Parts: sequence; structure tokens; C-alpha cells
Amino acid sequence: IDLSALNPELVQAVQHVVIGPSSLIVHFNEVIGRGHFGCVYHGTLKIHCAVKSLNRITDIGEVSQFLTEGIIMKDFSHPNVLSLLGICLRGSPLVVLPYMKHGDLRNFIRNETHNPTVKDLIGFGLQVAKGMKYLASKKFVHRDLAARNCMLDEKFTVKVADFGLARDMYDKEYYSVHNKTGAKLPVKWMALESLQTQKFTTKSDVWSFGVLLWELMTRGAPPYPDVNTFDITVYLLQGRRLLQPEYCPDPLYEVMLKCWHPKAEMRPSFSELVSRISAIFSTFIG
Ligand SMILES: O=C1c2c(nnn2Cc2ccc3ncccc3c2)CCN1c1ccccc1
Repeated sequence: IDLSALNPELVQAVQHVVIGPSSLIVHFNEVIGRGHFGCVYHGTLKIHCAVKSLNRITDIGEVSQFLTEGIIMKDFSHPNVLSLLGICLRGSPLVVLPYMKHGDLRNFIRNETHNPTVKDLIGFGLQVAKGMKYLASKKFVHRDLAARNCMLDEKFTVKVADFGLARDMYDKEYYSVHNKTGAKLPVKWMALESLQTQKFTTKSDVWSFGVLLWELMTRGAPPYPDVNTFDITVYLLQGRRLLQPEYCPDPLYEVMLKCWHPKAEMRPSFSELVSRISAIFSTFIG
């Protein structure tokens, strides 16, 4: 670790993010997750954790920047946002994250084992809105909000994941290669202006959130299955939105349409979404 290379402000914060090799046993025997950048394994820190390797990439880039990203992410603390436990050095560094017993939100709602009520699903969405409210107040744009990118712990607490050092493509099926810029993009979750410009804002996160609400209410159906990749722009511009799911409350569909407002600055803040969804949520029993 090259301490002088860092922003002098961040030097103190390093000891709080770095995990000593002797504090962490990672069980490389079974893969429990797969990303484009690397595999993840059970880890023991006595705390049970998910340890993500990054050795599938050629290079992590600047080590000082890697550390910086880690420091920024560690200071984030909210019950609906996945935390960073730390970084452990060994080849490539290991990302140490909490173990999420019930996996990703999309698979959770698709799972025939669990039977979430409409109230449960709305509540999952509310927790996401709250996670996103915190992230937006930190001026952080997620860029890849989707049900696949949120996770549930042992107490079914929903946490926005897939950001900072945990960022990766964990389900490659839903990402498309752009023509002019070789980037791999979650087009079916993206706002119109993002599809056109490839710029992401909190307001395009709000668009993605609307889609995530639709995923929740369809128990994990794929959005726009009869649309092909980048022809989604054509489809939307025909004057189309995802349809109201069978058990989606009318006011909740209205929230979704608001999230998909053609004017980015007219979409609701995440604070307004927390408010509106909490109200809809309170009307249900069971
Ligand atoms: O794998 C992930 C993921 C995310 N952010 N960090 N990660 C890595 C991660 C974090 C905690 C875990 N806990 C238990 C098992 C695997 C884990 C992976 C986003 C969602 N996700 C995932 C998992 C399964 C399928 C699709 C996406």
C-alpha cells in the first residue's frame, strides 16, 4: 500500500477499510456467485461474509483509485444499502461483503418456495426506494438498478447492491453491446435520454426503479420480452410503457408512469417515491 499516493485526507481511513490477511478465511472450494469481473466465495471474518474475487479482469487499474473507491463505499451506511466490510490483499484484491442469505431480489420473487403477498412486494419496493433515497442524497448514481441487482439478508431486509467495488454484470443476458461505444448496457432498465446519450443521472435511476417496481409486481417477469435490444428506443417512442401487472394497485401503476415521465426533471425524487409508496403500502393487510 502506497500511502503517499492517496489524497492526504483519506490516509486515516485506510486502516478502517483494509482487512488483514490473518482475519479472513475464504473458502475457495465452492463458488457461490459469478460475475464478469470474478467469482464470489463464502468467507469467515466470527462473521459470515461473501468474498468477491476480481482476478477475471486483466487489471484493476490504479491501486490508489481502487482504495479510494473502497474508502468512499465504506462510509455509506444504510439498512437498505449493501455495505462494504472491507478489502483484503493477497494476485488481485478481494472484496469482502456481507453474506446475503436469500440472494438476489429477482430470483427471490421468482422462487416457488416463497409466497410474498402483494403487501410484501410493495414493501420490497419501498425498501429499495429508501436505499436509493440515501444513495441519491450522497450524490451517487447507481446506473444499474434492477431487481437482479438488489439482495435480501436472513431477515428479508432488501439492500441495493451492485455498486462501488461490488459492481459487475451478474446476469449477462440483460446487457447489450452499443454500436459506437463498445459498452454493455442494461437497455431495458434505461431511461430514454440514457439510451440516446449514455449519460446516467439520479433521474435515470428513477426510471430504472419504475421498471424494478414492475418486476416486483410481476414476480420477476422479463420486461419487454418481444423487443430486441436497442430497438427499445423505437418501441418506447411509439408511445408505449410496460403494462399494468394483474395485481399491481392502480396508484402503484401511476407511480411507475411517473418514474417513466419523458421529461427527466419531472420524474419523482426518491424521497417522493418513499412517501407515495409508504402510503400505498399502509392500505394493505397481510
Ligand atoms: O452477486 C450479486 C452481487 C451484487 N452485488 N454484489 N454482489 C456480490 C454478492 C454479495 C453478497 C452475496 N451473498 C451471498 C451470495 C452471493 C453474494 C454475492 C448484486 C446482485 N448479485 C447477484 C446475485 C445472484 C444473481 C444475480 C445477481
